[PDB]
Amino acid sequence: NLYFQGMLHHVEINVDHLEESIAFWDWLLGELGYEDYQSWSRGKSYKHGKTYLVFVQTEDRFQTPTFHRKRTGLNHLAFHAASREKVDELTQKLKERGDPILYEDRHPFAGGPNHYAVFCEDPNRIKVEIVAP
Amino acid sequence: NLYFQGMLHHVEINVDHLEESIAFWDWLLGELGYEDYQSWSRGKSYKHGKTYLVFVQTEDRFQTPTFHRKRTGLNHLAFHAASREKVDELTQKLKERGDPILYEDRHPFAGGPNHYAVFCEDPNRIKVEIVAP
Ligand SMILES: [Zn+2]
Ligand SMILES: [Zn+2]
Repeated sequence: NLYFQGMLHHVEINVDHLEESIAFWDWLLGELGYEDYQSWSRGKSYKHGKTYLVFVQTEDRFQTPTFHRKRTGLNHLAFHAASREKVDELTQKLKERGDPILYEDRHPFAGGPNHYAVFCEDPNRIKVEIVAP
Repeated sequence: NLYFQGMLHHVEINVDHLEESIAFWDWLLGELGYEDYQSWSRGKSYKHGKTYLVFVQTEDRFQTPTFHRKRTGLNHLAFHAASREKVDELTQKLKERGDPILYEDRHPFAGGPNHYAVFCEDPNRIKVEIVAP
């Protein structure tokens, strides 16, 4: 369908330590309703609607220099939540599992007074956001 | 709506030379049906459906080292096309405007015999894919 045209089909990201990354994403994408698509020795993909998220193991010869979200390339990914309650729930989960929570001083309005969201970090230091409608 | 839950809300990417990048994305996102959302001195965002794409100027002190899609972080973004014809059309456009076309030796099946797509590079060397249904 031409209706799908322009929608994002998939997004592929190289990760430093696959195992650790898969632990985080399985959890988050799990909490957000994604299902596993394909898993292999060097990666894993997840499905939601008509868009996939694919994570691959960074090759040895390319693990250095390490990823920095301030540099050219990816800064962050943001996802929709059904409600503020969901954002609150995720925030609490994050704290428990120890995933880094950003801008705690302004949470859940670090993005502005009319922007209700949690900002965190995946194991690669990639910034991740979940925003309430 | 809880129906939106888990969908990607937006994706933010730092770019090396904003002007050049905006030239490419305006064109591509233009060809894919996106509309401009917000433009400022250091960036620009585009809208399609319920998801936005945001491009920001990489800070001076962070332009080095340059982006490499093989390293940890973003490798590529892929988008849906309505048809093979659209993919062919985009390929021809790419060649004309001189944007780099990848895996020309296998095009439009560089991704496999049952994967019809064009792979190219944005001005940052970020890999970009448009895939036929
Ligand atoms: Zn954001
Ligand atoms: Zn792809």
